[PDB]
Amino acid sequence: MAPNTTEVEIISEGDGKVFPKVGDTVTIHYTGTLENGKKFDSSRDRGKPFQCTIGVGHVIKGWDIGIPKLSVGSQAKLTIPGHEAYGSRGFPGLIPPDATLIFDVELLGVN
Amino acid sequence: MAPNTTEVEIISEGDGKVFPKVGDTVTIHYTGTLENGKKFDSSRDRGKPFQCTIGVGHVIKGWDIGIPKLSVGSQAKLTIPGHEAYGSRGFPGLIPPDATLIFDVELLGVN
Repeated sequence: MAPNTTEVEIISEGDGKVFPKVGDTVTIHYTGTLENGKKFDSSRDRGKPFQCTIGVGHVIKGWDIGIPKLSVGSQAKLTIPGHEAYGSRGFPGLIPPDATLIFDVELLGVN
Repeated sequence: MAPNTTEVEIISEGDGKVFPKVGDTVTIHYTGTLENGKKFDSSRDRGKPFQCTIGVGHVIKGWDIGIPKLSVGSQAKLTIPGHEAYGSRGFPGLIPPDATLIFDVELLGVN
């Protein structure tokens, strides 16, 4: 029983003032795991926040949905169902078909 | 200058008799690299052929295009442009946006 759509749970509150909007560059730290807790990717392990354009389909749909809910400084958990992640394709070797993904994300900057 | 669409180059010929069709299960070995030769995934490293349904969007588009050209026993190189692979999303940590992917594939079985 995956979610119907991406769930956002803010763990630690950010500044409450600066939120991403469509087309912004976000600088974020993330760790992504499967429902069984197996990690498949983490910017924290690379020692370097990830940077991407939000809201324009340059990241998985669940990120486009959830990351704009965060203010800068927020830490949140995103629970993303398969159809807003990698779907039936998954990612061979790492992510099974139709996998719900769990992302622990920290928003460090908006441009 | 990526290809306009997926290129297939058969390196070693298969049996010339058994080809995948839409909806079949293919059992394949693959190694996938970026244009710079950096490997990002390989079933050969897992010691176990990959199995998937072909022609129904359960794998990247370039595989749906190219794998049905192979007969069982064939070894081929697929050169897949970004828009038939992971597109501008890529796969964070492994595959950059708009990346052309190179797959060395061996078709071991069709069901």
